[PDB]
Amino acid sequence: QFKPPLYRQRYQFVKNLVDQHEPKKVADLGCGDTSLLRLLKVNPCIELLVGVDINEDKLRWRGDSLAPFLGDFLKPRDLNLTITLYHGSVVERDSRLLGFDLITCIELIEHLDSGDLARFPEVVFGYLSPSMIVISTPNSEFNPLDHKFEWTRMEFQTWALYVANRYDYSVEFTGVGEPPGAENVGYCTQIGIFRKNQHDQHVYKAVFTTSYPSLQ
Ligand SMILES: Nc1ncnc2c1ncn2[C@@H]1O[C@H](CSCC[C@H](N)C(=O)O)[C@@H](O)[C@H]1O
Repeated sequence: QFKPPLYRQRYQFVKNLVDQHEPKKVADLGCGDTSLLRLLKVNPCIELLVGVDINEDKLRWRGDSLAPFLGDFLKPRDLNLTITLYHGSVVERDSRLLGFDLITCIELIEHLDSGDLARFPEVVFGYLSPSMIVISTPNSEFNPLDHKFEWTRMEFQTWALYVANRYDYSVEFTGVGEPPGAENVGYCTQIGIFRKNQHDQHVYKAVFTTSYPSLQ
């Protein structure tokens, strides 16, 4: 139904933001397969790539291939690249994720229960407070044409507009997935791109960390 798969369109949407803004530190919350990290590491602008996920099993053996290879030594990077996979939750605050340039929450909020969803903005926007946060979730108005909830365009936009004003951000709405008769349904995936206008807290469990060789 979608020429390139919808999950890949979501990944390419974030890659395009990365290409346009060149963030140095990037964290993907709910990274799952690590498929997004693998796409974003293509870009040489990133100096720190990070992944977080509650599911430790989903991260098993997926770190190994993110480490440098013999090619990366022979033809080296300009600056260091550190990659780190963490076993943790977005609801818990971890100081190693402060000062990031971009945080991505792709198809994650729908997996948060009411209680967890009430704490998510207090952490990602409130505590971490990166320069840019991207949250994507499905549009329930596309369904006629496990998730704890299925929000419409208004429901999401109203939650988003309250958060944007609370934690001092500006939110823009877009998406991926053409309808294509009946164009009024909107995109398949709703996207909100938020743009911003010292105790140690190590909660997460770093499952894998690697660093690349470099030379300027
Ligand atoms: N509280 C939480 N903290 C961190 N990760 C969470 C979480 N609740 C759910 N997740 C993770 O979020 C993911 C949802 S699906 C992963 C989506 C992925 N970015 C993609 O577009 O393919 C799962 O990997 C799940 O384990």
